[PDB]
Amino acid sequence: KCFAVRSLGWVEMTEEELAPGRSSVAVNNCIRQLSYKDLLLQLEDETLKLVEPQSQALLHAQPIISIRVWGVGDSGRERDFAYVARDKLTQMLKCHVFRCEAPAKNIATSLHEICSKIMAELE
Repeated sequence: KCFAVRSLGWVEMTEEELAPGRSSVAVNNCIRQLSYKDLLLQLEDETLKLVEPQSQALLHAQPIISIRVWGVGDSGRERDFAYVARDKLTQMLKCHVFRCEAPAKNIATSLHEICSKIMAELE
């Protein structure tokens, strides 16, 4: 539900890159590119929040359902998490990359829970 992470930046993606089974590779190239701000990445309300630790200030808010894909990096890259979303203002597909304190698969797992509980709950 709430993870300590470090923002590494982002890389622009083409919509072609998101095509199925080209995306997994692609996200991986992105983590590779960006991985060799200290924030909290929260999961709450079908929304992925980036929050500033001392202030509790909402820095960014990404609706889970418009996340295009996510990923966890390899070996000794168990801690790299990425996700892809189209920017609200400027309209470009961005892939953001984060290095987390705990292993990055916990993030991926929770996004699956939140996702499932929505497909299911949509009857």
